[PDB]
Amino acid sequence: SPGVVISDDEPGYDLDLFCIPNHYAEDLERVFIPHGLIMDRTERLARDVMKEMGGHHIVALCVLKGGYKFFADLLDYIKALNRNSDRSIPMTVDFIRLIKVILSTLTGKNVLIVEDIIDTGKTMQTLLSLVRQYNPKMVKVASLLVKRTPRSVGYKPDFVGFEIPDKFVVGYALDYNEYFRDLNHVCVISETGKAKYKA
Amino acid sequence: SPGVVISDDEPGYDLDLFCIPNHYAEDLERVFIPHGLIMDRTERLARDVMKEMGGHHIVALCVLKGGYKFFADLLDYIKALNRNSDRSIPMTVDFIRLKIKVIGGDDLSTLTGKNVLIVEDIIDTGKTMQTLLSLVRQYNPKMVKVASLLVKRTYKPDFVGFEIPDKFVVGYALDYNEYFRDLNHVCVISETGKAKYKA
Amino acid sequence: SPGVVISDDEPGYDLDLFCIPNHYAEDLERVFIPHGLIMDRTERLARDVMKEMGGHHIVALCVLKGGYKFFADLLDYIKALNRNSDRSIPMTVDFIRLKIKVIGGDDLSTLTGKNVLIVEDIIDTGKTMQTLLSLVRQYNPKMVKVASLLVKRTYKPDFVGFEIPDKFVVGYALDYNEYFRDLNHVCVISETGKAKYKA
Amino acid sequence: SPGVVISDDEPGYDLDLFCIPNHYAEDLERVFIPHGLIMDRTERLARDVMKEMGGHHIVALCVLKGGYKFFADLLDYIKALNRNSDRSIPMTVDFIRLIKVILSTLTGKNVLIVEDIIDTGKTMQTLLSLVRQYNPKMVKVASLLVKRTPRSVGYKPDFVGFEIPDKFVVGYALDYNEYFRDLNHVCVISETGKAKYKA
Repeated sequence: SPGVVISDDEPGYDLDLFCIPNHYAEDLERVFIPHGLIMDRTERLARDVMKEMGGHHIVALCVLKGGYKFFADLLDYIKALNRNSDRSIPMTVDFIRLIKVILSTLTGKNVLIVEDIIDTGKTMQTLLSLVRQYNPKMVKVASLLVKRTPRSVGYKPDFVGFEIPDKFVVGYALDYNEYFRDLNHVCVISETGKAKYKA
Repeated sequence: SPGVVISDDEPGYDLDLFCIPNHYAEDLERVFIPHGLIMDRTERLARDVMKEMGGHHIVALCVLKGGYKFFADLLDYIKALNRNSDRSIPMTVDFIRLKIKVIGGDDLSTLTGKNVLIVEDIIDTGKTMQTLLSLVRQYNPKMVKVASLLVKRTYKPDFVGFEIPDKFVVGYALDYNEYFRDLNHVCVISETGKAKYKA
Repeated sequence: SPGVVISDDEPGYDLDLFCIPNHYAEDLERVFIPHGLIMDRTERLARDVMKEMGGHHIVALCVLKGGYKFFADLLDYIKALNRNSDRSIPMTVDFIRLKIKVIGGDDLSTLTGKNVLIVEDIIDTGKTMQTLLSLVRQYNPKMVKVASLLVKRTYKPDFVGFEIPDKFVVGYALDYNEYFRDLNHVCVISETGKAKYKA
Repeated sequence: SPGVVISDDEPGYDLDLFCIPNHYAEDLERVFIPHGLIMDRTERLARDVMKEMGGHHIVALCVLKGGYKFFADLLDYIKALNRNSDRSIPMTVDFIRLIKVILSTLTGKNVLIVEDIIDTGKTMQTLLSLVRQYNPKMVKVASLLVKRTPRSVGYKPDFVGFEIPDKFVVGYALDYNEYFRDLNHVCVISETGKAKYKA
């Protein structure tokens, strides 16, 4: 499944239909993905991940790109799930940066690469090649968002939260020059916000 | 401020009074700090941090030691407060590793003129903290403060969640050989637990 | 304000995209309003209510029809806003039943001079609402407003969560013969579901 | 089990250790039961209830005394639990007022009476007598709080959240003249608050 698909013909929810920090009132266009919807989808991703990767010890390799919300939410749901397991399930949580990756002894384990927004295919291919050099049991990729960029064909993640158009989105785990971290929803930024918070 | 102090005489809560994953029933002695209490205390820490460091650009330096929970919850509460601000205030989140040798998403040069908050789950060695602070201060931060969820008696952080006795606790953000990640409460491990999950 | 409008053409979300209790897998067609979206919308309703009725004593008259969820969530968000108020503002919560004939914790005389908010999960008959409002207004309330989570097309509430087509939905606060209470999302029941849980 | 016992020698947490609405700063003495702790305990009560009453269809008879939080939280945890059941579990939620009770066909079902704070024994005995006239499969009582009043020996609930001293507590589900509903913790009121919010 390509996840929740949001077509190019979808502008997003009018801002007055949701609760948005007052200080961002003119800095956004529409709410594209309400926070609660992100949670609901992520809860399902957690289930899909455990079903396909519960076979061996899982190592969650979270690619740090500025945010932490998606990693925390996905992992929180995963843990809540393993909480009901009849047997104690060990799990490893690592955070890396990207290219060059920053003692990876993930040998004989199921590696789950986690990203907020999937990057180019060449970057993803390179990361997959690097990880496979450690002889993991398996390697899967989960991304909250996948953008349909007009450029080359992007990577196809194993677990996808939402497939969205090529829009400049902020919020949840997508800051803009360190602004919008307090915005819980994924929203489209306005020209006003773009200028106001430009580096 | 020592934070919530838990005396050495404090036995803790009996396991039967709380919801604990069945697969850990024999691996724990009792509940020391219920998840809910951790959350409530962390929400106050958020307010204290914002009271002293709010209104300006805060850079949260989270020292990775295997857990993410405390960082996530503290940051979530901080962001919830930042939302009601009349003016949009930027905030930087950076998960770094120690050994001097800091692995961050950007040079420490960006710390100049900012309010730096170092966050940790627990501070074992005080010397390592004294060193990190010295390094940070070399870049002329506006201010530098330290927040720690726990402090084991026998460095004094600016913001402390709980001060507990020197006991072997696990849960919330203190995994044991990658076990207990699914345990939301901070509890004292049992002899059975230590041996069972020993590396 | 019609609130979030869901067109008659809107098919809804496929069941495989969300977390649904396994015992309901064959009892539903699809997810119409994800729990998270309901929460986000309700949080905005809270703000709208406080914007127009805040600052004064609000009496929330919740019309019991079998569910409590919507009342609880709306009230929780309202209370969360009331907390930041510089002055303490009292608020009364009263769960009443209709048939005229109102069963409340206190006489309607206490409604005099107060801001009355009637809350419902869904308004089936508009006449019953017109009658209730007439009764309430007889006690000279400062104002009287109505909030409803859902409005089925073919009375216009002051605060509406979602406007959906005339379909048989269950979940969140719409049980079916005491079934679906554990279903957090609002979904369309299936033919299998209707027969299986029929009274 | 008598639940979480809080002795008469316990004054409660200093207010500056937790997050309290600013407008109640001088209106309270101490935080007696942090909100998060109430949740954790209630989660366990939900488990205890299902284990002993999961045998037959359960009817939750919530005694309205002004609040709704405990009913909502207990029922939310119960539902989250029945969510993982291999078979669909039907459940009925009713709200009554008290004495005289306000079509009780709870025949052949397990009745769970729910209260925030257990009332006198004669009142509880009377309610139990009234309910048993409908020939229910069983009748159990759950109360968030039980106060050790100096008067006659109170009733002994089947499920008890916390057993507390005879202190004037407010918050969570215990309003005082409609104030403190926005206070999430159970706290001891001050003489200042008592006078300020007196009817």
